[PDB]
Amino acid sequence: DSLAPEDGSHRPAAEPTPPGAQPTAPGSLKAPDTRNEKLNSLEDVRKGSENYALTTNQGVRIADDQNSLRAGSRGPTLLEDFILREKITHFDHERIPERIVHARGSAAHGYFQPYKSLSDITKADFLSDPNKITPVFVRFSTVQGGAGSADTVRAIRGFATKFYTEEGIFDLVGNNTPIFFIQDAHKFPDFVHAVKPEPHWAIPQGQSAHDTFWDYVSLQPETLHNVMWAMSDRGIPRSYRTMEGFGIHTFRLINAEGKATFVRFHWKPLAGKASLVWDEAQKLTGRDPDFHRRELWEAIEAGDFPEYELGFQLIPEEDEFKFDFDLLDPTKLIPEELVPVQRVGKMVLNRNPDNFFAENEQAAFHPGHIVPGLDFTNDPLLQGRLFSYTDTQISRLGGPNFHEIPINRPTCPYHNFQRDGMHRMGIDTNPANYEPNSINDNWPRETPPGPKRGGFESYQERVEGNKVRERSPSFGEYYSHPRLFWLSQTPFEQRHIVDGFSFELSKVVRPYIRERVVDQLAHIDLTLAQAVAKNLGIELTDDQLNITPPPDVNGLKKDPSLSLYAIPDGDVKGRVVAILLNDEVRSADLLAILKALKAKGVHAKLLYSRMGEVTADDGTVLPIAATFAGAPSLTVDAVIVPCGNIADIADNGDANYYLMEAYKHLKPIALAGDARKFKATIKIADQGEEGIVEADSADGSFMDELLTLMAAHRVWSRIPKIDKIPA
Amino acid sequence: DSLAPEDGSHRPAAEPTPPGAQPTAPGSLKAPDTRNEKLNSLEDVRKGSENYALTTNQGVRIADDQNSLRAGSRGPTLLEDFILREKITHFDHERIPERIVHARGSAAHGYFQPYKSLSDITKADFLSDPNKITPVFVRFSTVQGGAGSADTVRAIRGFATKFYTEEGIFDLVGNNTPIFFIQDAHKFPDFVHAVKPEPHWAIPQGQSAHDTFWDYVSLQPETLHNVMWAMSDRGIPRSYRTMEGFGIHTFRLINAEGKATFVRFHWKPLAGKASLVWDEAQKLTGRDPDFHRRELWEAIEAGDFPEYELGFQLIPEEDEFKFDFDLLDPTKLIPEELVPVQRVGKMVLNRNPDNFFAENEQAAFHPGHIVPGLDFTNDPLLQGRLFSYTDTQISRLGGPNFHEIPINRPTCPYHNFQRDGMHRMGIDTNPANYEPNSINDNWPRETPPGPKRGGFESYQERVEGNKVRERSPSFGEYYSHPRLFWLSQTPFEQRHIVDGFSFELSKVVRPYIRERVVDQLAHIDLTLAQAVAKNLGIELTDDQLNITPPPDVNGLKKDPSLSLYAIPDGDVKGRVVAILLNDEVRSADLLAILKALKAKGVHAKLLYSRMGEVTADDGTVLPIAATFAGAPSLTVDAVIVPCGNIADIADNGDANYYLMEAYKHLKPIALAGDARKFKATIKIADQGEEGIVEADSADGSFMDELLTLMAAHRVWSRIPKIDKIPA
Ligand code: HEM
Ligand code: HEM
Repeated sequence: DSLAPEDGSHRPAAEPTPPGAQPTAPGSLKAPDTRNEKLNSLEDVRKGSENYALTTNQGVRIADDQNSLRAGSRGPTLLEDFILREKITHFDHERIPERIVHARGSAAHGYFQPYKSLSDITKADFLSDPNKITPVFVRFSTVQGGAGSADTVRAIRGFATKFYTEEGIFDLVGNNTPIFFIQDAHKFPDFVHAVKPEPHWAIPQGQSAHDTFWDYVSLQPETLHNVMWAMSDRGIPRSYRTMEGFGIHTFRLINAEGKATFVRFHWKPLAGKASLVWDEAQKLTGRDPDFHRRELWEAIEAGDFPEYELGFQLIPEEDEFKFDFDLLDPTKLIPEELVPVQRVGKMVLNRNPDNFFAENEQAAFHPGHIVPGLDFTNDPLLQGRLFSYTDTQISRLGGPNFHEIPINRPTCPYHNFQRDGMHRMGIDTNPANYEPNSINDNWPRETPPGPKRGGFESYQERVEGNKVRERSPSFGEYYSHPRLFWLSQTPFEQRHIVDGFSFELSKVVRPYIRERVVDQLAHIDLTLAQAVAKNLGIELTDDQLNITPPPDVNGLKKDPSLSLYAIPDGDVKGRVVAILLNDEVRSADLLAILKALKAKGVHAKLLYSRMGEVTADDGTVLPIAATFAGAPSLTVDAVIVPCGNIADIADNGDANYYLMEAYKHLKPIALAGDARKFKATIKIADQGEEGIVEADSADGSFMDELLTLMAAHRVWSRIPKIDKIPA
Repeated sequence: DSLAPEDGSHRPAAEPTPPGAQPTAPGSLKAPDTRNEKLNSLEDVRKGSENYALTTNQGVRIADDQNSLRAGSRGPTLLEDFILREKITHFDHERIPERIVHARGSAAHGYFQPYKSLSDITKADFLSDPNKITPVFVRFSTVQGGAGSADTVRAIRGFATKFYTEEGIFDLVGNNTPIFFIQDAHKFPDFVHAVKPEPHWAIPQGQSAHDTFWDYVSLQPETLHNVMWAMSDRGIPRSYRTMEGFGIHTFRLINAEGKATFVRFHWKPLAGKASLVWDEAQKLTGRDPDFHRRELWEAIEAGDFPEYELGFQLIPEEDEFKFDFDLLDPTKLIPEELVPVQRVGKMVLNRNPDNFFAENEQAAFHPGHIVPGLDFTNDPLLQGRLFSYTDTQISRLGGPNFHEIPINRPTCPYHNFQRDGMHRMGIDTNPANYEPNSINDNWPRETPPGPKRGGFESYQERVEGNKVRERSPSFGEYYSHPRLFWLSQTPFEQRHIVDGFSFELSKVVRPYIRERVVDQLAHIDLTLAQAVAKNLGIELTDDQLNITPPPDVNGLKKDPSLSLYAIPDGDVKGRVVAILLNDEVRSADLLAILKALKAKGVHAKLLYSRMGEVTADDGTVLPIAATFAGAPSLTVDAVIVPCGNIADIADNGDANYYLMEAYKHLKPIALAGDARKFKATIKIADQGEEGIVEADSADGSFMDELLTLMAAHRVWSRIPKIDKIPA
């Protein structure tokens, strides 16, 4: 019609902009100049809209898209309206089956680059040269919930990366914890069914806080290690950018000389590790179920590209049996204290998709999609995975041609004798559809293995034993890893774990299941067990109190790399601050606050009791981002309150409650001049308290003190103080 | 191994039990004796489990379900493991496409029966005899969210009823507001795209509080009427039990003489009308996303069967053109003050399904599934709905044999000449698959229309007009119904409509969209318009302040049946109270509480700061349902604090906050003896305040106050008092 505003305000700028500054938009409109090979190769399917006639799928233009065709303007709809029928028909068939697991996820385009050639240890083309850039598509996710469940639930997160190499797609389909729950793939449906919503009533969505999960866990002690990790703050990450990623399984690197090295893949978050606290995460699933998704998208639109360092734990073939645990057991981790992570490369995510359904929804990642230079191992969990991803995608994606769906296509050439199938796009001209053939001179042809561009040959591992359905006795050890994890945690981390098991176990209706988990915890650590028992009104028996603790892991009593916070890796860029306005802000405070934040790449959100504008003491007009209720403290990392007419919000329940929720969830809080009248709301001494920045104005050290607090993430020392506080 | 507790406490008692008294279960195990003809007919596919051997789907017994088959215990998985491949295959193919709209839904079985024969106005066999029961299957849903989205979001609610009649399936597919947002089916996809997650980033889930929704609404004022209902407390019902249901369109009733009568369908909730408040509801999507689901399932397990009265608005054919709105326009309601709802029958939902997926997820409802005695009209929304339910179902349910899926099958005879199709169950023995045929003597045969048991014949409506794509000029009025709704609401209802609009519009990033919506509100009612503008920081212009209000609706200045609360309809049975224990409960207080609660059918949930048990003063051991934080005030209708050792909880942060939250959400609170010391936490009154029950002990009087309050649902008079509270 010509419905946009004449000021062109309906359209976000094609330049990096801070979160909330502009309406968010499709990747290619938001950042047209951010390219990569894969992004360029999708131009054949991108479709514009501006200046084009509205049409049917057959290209016939539509005159009236507001009405069905009827016999009289008040008459019956006619079957002949083919415009209405194609339109409703496409609408009626929009949905596809969501992923069996990892239905909820958020994705983005990016690129990867190795620091140096790894040719000595792997002939994988994407790792052979530091100037070799490989496009990537990454999808982060939760395990249990459907596609419409919440982001900040407690859960293990999925971390899958599609590498569009020159010698094939390589998918690294990992999680954000270094182990999995089960050992053998045959039990996946059992474990997954136990964690998913119970079969009679489909409750609860996106949560393990229910009977079947803990029932399973309590009868399968192999699960404890990963359960420890999910029960910790690892299970509620601050963002997909602030968690670690792992392949979990031991795989093989094969070099040109044919030598196999055992490898465990890792991703290190260059923004560091940071997690929410439980009450915040649970509230955030309600106030904004799309928090991670939104944050990922906005970090990319703001230029805060999520960056990760690919790392490798490398173990020589000769050291296979040198640990107390089996290298092929997925419920066991390789302590970095024993086997360090070697820095391999950097992955940068710098552009959102155009259409979520087309790119994110249909992305198909598979762990068996490896390339020459990599190989598998006999890890029994991995072994079954190679069966499952290929299988599930014939029904999710409607057929065997899911590789022709734009996001999934190789950027490298692909030729073979495979034909037909639903949705076939490629029109093969080869006179032959079989080999060996003479009619096309046998093309395309097999290709011998070699140092570069050769065919895929599996490493000749010796295989020996009888056909058996048997767990390896080396896998029958379930408690030392959980114990190692436990002892590597800070005290406040240990308390949060205790609190996760406690909350969780309290949602289990059948008491005996709770007791059974407590007994299992007593096999790991008595202090953990007791603390959780106590929260559940359970007493340990004299026998539980004497269970002998599991042995150290290869002599290790703790590995600080297992903690989120024991070793400071804080990084403020991309974090966000809430600024609580009033109707006459000391503009001097605001300029100081704002400039200091921007200097460190920390965003702000101007908040108030209504939308619109307020005018500072000097006449500066301040645009309001959202209300105290509309953009709660759960969505920010810190809260700053500038002086002015504090009496304007001093008695505002929402303004006060904002501070209480923020204080409760250990976020740094800064009160300027009269804003200190809010000290009484959170019971802050006259003298002060670590974690609360206060001054007569937002000058001098005020923002630096506040920014040092943001660097340590949360004010852990405040925990005991929050114990009470009614919020 | 891994067996049941010795004490049989793993399995629920098969009798009515209050919410949380026992683990919930499949309905046929929870209520084996609850039967109806449809329930019974599902018996061919019910599958037990106890005492049976674990097998593949081919019936082969499985010996070891813990392991894959491998060449040695540390070896690779073999391809010949068929047990493992069927098991994982089934698992990989579990998911089917969710419903395009209404993916989130909760269902149950029950029965329907007319109060009296309606044979004078319809020949429909299910309404012809008061002692003729019709088995039903009902599903309640939200519109926008995915199948894993949250229940208590702001949304219209779907209310679909599947009637298994002796003359065919009749599905009455309605919503909880008497109108829909749009006029013509052609605009369905446009509207549902505008409300669903935005296409580039697939945000936000289950919410209309985003730019596309308000943009669409601002450009199409026909939506305003249903938008009014959505922003009022009708958009957040307290349960599926406490909402109304409506078929929206005008359909027809055809009697045996052939007289057509215009009919609008209604359901009256016999538990009364009641809704949450926004903050409660939004917070509840985080604390318990499956709250309506759970509540329905528990009410049914408890014997608090959801009951609805089917009612009819009847308009003689000669009154078609007598209102000042077109009867065929679905953005218009028929005010009860003009055409009264006639009581027709009662529907009781008395049993949950066995398997959610099989029964709820595959259920297929269609507004075109009518039977003889009913018929359509030219409503242009309805007309397009006839095309779509049928079409979507072929992909959603994988083929044209969706009527053979157990929950969807008719209980009456079905015989025709349609053959084949994917997953065909029915093995047809008829020699003929066409008619007319001589080889089977033309069976099955056509049956003439007639008063009872006759074939379907459409009412012979006269059709006169040109083939046009045109909106009837009479559907061109968009403001007087919205105003009628506005003016018929209580003051606190009006405020909640204002706040809903203010909250939602504050989440619209592009400010001109806010503005255009406010301008549309100014066409409806200037008081309303200014209340929203004020909250958005917007100033109406002179022009806007001079928009003439729309006319009354046939002289109606207000209609009290449009409001949830003007006419009191309180019913406390099936509600639930939180009882905050301390560690030395005064058993006499508790005794009295429970007794009074029991006499009115109100359930209790005993809460404490830890799980397990507390012992009252007389040695009674009180098992704890959940902790203060574990089951927040959001989940209960009122709070009772008995005396005893109040010092145990007086300083508990979660206990104080429990009360503050409940207070803020206008729920009745009862404090006894030393519990009255919590009056300071909810910082108000000392002589007391309407809505806070208090006494030296919980007596008969004390409980009568509380039950009276609960019978009014919320403490509306406390509204002015909650916005200073920091909660
Ligand atoms: C170390 C253990 C595992 C890890 C780290 C893992 C990781 C993941 C991730 C990250 C995704 C989501 C991919 C996306 O974003 O599209 C996924 C999906 C999936 N996983 Fe795994 N998984 C593991 C074990 C298994 C096992 C044992 C099986 C079954 C044998 C399995 C079957 C599946 C299937 C069927 C999907 C859906 C994939 C699709 O539809 O494309 N996973 N897994
Ligand atoms: C007054 C207007 C409408 C009402 C009251 C309404 C109501 C409903 C309800 C309650 C459901 C959920 C059924 C269930 O629980 O399985 C549903 C589903 C659906 N609706 Fe409507 N709807 C309306 C308008 C429309 C229109 C105009 C269309 C398309 C022209 C449409 C297309 C659909 C589809 C495709 C489904 C999914 C059914 C399935 O997958 O089985 N609806 N509708």
